[PDB]
Amino acid sequence: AMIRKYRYGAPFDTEALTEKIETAEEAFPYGEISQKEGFAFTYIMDEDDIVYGLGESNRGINKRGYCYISNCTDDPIHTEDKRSLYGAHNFIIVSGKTTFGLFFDYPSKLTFDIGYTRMDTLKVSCENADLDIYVIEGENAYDIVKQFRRVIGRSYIPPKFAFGFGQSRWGYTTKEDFRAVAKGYRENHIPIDMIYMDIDYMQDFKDFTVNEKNFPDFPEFVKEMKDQELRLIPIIDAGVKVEKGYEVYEEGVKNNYFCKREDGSDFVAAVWPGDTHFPDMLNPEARKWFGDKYRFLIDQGIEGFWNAMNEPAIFYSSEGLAEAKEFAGEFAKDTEGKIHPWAMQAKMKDIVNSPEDYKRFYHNVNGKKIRHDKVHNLFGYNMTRAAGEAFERIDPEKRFLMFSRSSYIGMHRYGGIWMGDNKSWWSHILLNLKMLPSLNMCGFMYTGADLGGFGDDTTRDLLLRFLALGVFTPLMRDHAAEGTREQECYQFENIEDFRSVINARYRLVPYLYSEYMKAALNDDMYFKPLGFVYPDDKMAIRVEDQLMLGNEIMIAPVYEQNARGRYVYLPEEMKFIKFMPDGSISEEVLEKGVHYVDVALNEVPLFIRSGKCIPVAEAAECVKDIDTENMQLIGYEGSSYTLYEDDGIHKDYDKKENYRVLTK
Amino acid sequence: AMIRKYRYGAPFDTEALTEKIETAEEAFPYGEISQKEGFAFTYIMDEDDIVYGLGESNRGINKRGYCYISNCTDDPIHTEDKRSLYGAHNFIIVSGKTTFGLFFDYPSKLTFDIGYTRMDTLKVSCENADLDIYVIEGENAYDIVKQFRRVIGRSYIPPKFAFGFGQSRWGYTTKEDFRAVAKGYRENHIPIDMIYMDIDYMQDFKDFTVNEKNFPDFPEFVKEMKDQELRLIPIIDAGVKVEKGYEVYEEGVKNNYFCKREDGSDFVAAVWPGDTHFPDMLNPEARKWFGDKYRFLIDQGIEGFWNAMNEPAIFYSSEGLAEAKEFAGEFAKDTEGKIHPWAMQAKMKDIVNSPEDYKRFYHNVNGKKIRHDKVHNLFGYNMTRAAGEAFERIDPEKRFLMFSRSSYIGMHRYGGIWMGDNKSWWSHILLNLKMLPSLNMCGFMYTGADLGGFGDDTTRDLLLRFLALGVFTPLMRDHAAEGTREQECYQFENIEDFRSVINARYRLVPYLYSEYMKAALNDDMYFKPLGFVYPDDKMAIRVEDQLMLGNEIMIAPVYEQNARGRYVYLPEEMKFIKFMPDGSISEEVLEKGVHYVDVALNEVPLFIRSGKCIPVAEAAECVKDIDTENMQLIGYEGSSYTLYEDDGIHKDYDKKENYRVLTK
Ligand SMILES: OC[C@H]1O[C@H](OC[C@H]2O[C@@H](O)[C@H](O)[C@@H](O)[C@@H]2O)[C@H](O)[C@@H](O)[C@@H]1O
Ligand SMILES: OC[C@H]1O[C@@H](O)[C@H](O)[C@@H](O)[C@@H]1O
Repeated sequence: AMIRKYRYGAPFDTEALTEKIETAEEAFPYGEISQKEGFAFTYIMDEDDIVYGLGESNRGINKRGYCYISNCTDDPIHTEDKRSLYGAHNFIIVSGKTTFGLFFDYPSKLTFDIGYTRMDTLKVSCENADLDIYVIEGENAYDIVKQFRRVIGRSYIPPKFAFGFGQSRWGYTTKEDFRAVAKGYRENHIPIDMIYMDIDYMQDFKDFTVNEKNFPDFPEFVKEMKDQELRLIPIIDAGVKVEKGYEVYEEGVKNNYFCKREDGSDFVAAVWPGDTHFPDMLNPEARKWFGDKYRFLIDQGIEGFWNAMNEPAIFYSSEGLAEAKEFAGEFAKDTEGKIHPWAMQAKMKDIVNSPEDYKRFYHNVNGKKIRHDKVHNLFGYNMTRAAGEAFERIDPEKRFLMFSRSSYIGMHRYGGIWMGDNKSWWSHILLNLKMLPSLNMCGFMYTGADLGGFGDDTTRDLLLRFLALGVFTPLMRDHAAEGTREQECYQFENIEDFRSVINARYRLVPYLYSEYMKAALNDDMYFKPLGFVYPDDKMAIRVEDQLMLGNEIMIAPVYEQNARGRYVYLPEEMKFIKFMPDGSISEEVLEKGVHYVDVALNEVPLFIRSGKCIPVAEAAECVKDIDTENMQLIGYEGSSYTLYEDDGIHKDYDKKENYRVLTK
Repeated sequence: AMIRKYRYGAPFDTEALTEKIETAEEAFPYGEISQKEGFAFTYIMDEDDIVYGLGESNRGINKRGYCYISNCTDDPIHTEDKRSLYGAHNFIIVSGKTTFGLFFDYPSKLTFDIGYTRMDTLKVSCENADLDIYVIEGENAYDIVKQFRRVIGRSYIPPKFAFGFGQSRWGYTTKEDFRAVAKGYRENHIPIDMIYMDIDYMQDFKDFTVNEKNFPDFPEFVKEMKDQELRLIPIIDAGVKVEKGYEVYEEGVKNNYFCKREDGSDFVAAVWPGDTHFPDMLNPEARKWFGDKYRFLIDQGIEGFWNAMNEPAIFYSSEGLAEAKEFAGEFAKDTEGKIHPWAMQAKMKDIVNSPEDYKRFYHNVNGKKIRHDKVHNLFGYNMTRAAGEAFERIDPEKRFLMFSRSSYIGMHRYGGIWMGDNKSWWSHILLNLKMLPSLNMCGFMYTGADLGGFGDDTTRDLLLRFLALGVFTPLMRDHAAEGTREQECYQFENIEDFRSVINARYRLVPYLYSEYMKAALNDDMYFKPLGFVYPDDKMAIRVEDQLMLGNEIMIAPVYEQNARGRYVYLPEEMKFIKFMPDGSISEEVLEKGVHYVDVALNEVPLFIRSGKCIPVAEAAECVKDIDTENMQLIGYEGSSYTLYEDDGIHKDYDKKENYRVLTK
């Protein structure tokens, strides 16, 4: 009654929903459907409508006034013009006088023209009319989001250590590199739980190998780190290296587990190893084979992983390379100025992540071949699903850390996502903030961005402000590209400021983890737009640089360089709280309305809502050492908080022993 | 006395200053000077210091927290990481407990590490200790800037028609193209005074020609437009096409007016026309010759010009093309994967605006040969100088519209600048805003940005917001790149809103013109940071998204997509004014403090200071038709305003009849 499914043509089964909804019979209940030019849904919005959703996509929380195309794309330059990033999250809510949610279950290129062409017109369109459209009804947008969260299945739940702080760099290669990271944090008493291992840890970029010269006793080294409460989190990519003798490659060939050209040859895509093949993520037996290979790492002590390049990213194909070389030969011989350097330049760019390559290979789904572009947005999803389903077979009682770059709705059951290759730009703090609630609407709660900025060179103050937002995001990882200025906390003067900010994270871990688990187990949102909590406050509904967290707090990060504070709007009385660098917590009651608040570079702010409180632990240097027996309670007198707490390792969620009421 | 000059080595004479300052012989008064590896000035800032200046450079009004390299560079992607744009404006003010200004008079690559390396450290460095450093003392930053304005000479002053609205696009080619722009504005009663003619109006991109097929009788087409109060503003580029029979080329070759390679041959750089030569802008005889060629256009009724590619931009040189072809040949025949596509791609990138090419040509300076890289930052400056000096020769009493892309301090006397190739990004509204006061500090008052965003695709709301900031910038011009979504005001629905917004411009022209003229004639600022007007207010000094204009008003544009208002800080009581879509003017007294103000898309807001007022004309569709006889005064009863007005055409600036005192 509250969700209806409208079927068009013969849709590929994405497995996004875990609940079966019957196909509806009536006319489509909103706007107009046309099949003249492929498929197009057209809706005239009211002037005051706000459009929420789209998970990981560009720009802001209110999606009105631009174009967004669902088409998982490896693009490391997240500027305002960009229409497609890594995630295809096809859920939107029109919120206004007439309110409703739509989920377009369609696995290929889907274009949301949300007031781009004409301010009052929403147009969603695709090439083929083979899809299911879920219409979700409800009193308000938050109600609709919650009904959607129910039908898509419970969100991935990480192990508790994954609520600590993590440090990654594309470049850590040797034991010395990793030991220097360990020392730089530990000797400076800066809290940390995780060090990420990027591609250089493998033998020549081969999946499910480790470099034999650098790590001849990898299990010893994993334990060396683990004994210090540092969990190594290695990367796995989609491309399996073409190499004679390499068992992952031999088996994929012999057993037909790779994506193939139409003629049945194994399709070649160059990535880090050079020539690779792509496991056929849409073939259940190839999925199981690939997933089971994680055993190689789990058996050495590894308790978490991350996946990149799973769009799948393609540096070039063999076809593209040959074309590019042919064109280069012509340009080289050109003595008549007919081939301009810009055309040579365009061809070199065109061979990367080419739409032509995405039509050159196929998925074998139970004997039936489907051209990749027709199901492009399912690849990363199904790669992460291969890993999650494997973890269940390998150790069903245990939570593993898992997150991915590319994703589609349904993947949120098996892994988190990080926001991909961002930049050391102040505008990317705000971008990180704004994606959060949208990711929550689509079931992806375990999420975060590369703190300090992945690409380009950070500054001390930019990294501090990034970190102060990261305090609140379930994934809190400082990560960086090769060639960039080093951005570990210990690379800067006055390291005490970094200690202070990260201490605030650890002091809030019990609260944050508790809210995560409550949200996940109840199909609810960890971050929410203000309008979800204050539906009747016309000013609240349009705030976009603050977020509600749980039912107790609101966050409002500073994202302007040189700012000593920022403006906020409080839709009710709250206590303005800051974690101070001397270890103390300042508190000030602020009334409903507009305020300017002072927030220094080494201070972490939040607001506790009227009639609420939160527990705050003493600072500890790893998750395991956090003392949750004797936590102080901050907020309003006479209020109470329900703390969710478990062993953070296993899957025993239902128990009454997991909850205790704390009373201020 | 409050300015001293410190000379190192044998500086090249840039002519930035018009006032002579004696060489100081005492100790350098601030920080430390090193000559150990080229030149470095190093200063330890107090934690509260603000650093102003740097004219057109990246990021914010307070320059602390990043690295700025003065190195005029053709880069059309103005993202936060960029260290060099088009402008080389070597003037900064340290403002705090200790306050002083520095102008670094040096014509080559100059690095300002302003808290990038260490937050507390300002370091300014260059490869050769051959420069003058001017140290300016004063009570505060505003006083230091006025002293600098005096010594660099009076800023360029435009004709009054240049305070209308202007429209341009890379693509307008034929007479019908221009007629349709004219028709699109005039038939919808949208005020306009100027249409810009980009490179397609030339015959095959040849400077100082006109496409004689499309314009058989150009003077009559100029008149056709002028009778409608529409003045065509044609572009001229740095590169003169290599073509036998083309007079400009033949004259430059014959008389050795082009920049030469080391062997004496005329240096070849490819730009729009394919092969070109650059006029030797540092050679006085070459400057006079090139500047004299503007006669070709003036004689046909043209009253204004713009200059681009004056860095000078180089798509490739003959040397660089040959290197890239040789590389391409190697790539093409590579079978063993030794030459990666990304290397090929990097070579093609490397040949554009190449540091190597800037070392391949020379200027003939009064007989002395100087390698171009040594004086790189003077080229665009001298090209605009050439136009300006020729105008004074052609008609000394007439003001011409003139602005350029690249510049160096000194150029501000001969023309304005526009802010180059920006983007249809919301963040570029704020970038347009922030650059303004900094440009004023450096003498560049006639400035503005491409309204709506030059590159990428705009949206209706973004254009309206850019325009509402355009209302206040001396250059108010909607301009777009080829291939972009069309962004003339008539391309959008509900064009009344576009009328309303531009109407506000024309209603304020008498005031804005008045303030520009008073400022220009007195070596003062048109736009000021709040800290210049309210130096004792610790809140005001840190505001960057509001500016003071003149002595009467404050501006505070909306720059967030979907926003229906914004936060503002008023350092004193002001009247919050809005030009309303129906032609009325709303008025609200707001006290000193933090406020949220509602500004709809089709409303243009401003604030009138306590005890001040401004004259407001009735709306008119061109500058010539504005009725200034009995303008309405808006603001505080009992205040007065001094109105400057002249004929707008000539240079009769020192008349007492020019000033009229208006009392509310
Ligand atoms: O494993 C290294 C790196 O991979 C991913 O980012 C890789 C990219 O590098 C670029 O320079 C390229 O321009 C992008 O298009 C790439 O995908 C991953 O996102 C990152 O976290 C890893 O460190
Ligand atoms: O203004 C012309 C501009 O066009 C853009 O397409 C180029 O990439 C810039 O480098 C160039 O100067």
